[PDB]
Amino acid sequence: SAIKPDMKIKLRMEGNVNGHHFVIDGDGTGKPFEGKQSMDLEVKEGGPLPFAFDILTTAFNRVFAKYPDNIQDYFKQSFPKGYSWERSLTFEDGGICNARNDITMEGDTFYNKVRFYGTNFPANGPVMQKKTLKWEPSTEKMYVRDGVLTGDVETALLLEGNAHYRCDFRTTYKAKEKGVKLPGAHFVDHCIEILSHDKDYNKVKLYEHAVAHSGL
Repeated sequence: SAIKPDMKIKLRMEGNVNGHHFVIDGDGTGKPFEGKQSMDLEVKEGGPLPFAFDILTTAFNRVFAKYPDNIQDYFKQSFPKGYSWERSLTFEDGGICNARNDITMEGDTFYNKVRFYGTNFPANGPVMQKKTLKWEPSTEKMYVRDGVLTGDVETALLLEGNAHYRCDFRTTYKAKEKGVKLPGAHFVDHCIEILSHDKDYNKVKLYEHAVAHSGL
């Protein structure tokens, strides 16, 4: 295996939400074979972000997912050359985002070139008013669409006041190396959490646990 039990994570995200530009750095560690990662994120430009930090967090790597032997692990098989993903996030109030990550590996470190663009969030909505509390735990449905590994998530942000704000994800995943075999359909359970933050989320410690399974 190219991938060690303990790996480092380096990340830079650039993006723009509703016209607000930002650059955010990340440094972290994770356990690919346990499906666990954490990272410290720091907003470098555009802070204090005028929208809910939560919309960005799933853009901050399915190599950090515990795969059983009976499911093809496309992500671990993609290394050392790496892979890329592109994601559409569609929110119930018309907010729409497009995100990308190009993931490479240099030695013991995954590098992440992340881009995040959002638009059409209502000025009065929970994203632009910073009323989100967290993503709920989710299940991603992995399958092949038009010959491309695709993951769908139907999820929601919990808001203040016992309300949810629905979002549907579709992610396409592509290994750099020609010939990495597509997996059969399966599920990946996710739980992403902000473990700690400072006043305006200019510093955030983010955690994710993910486990692949067949629904049994």
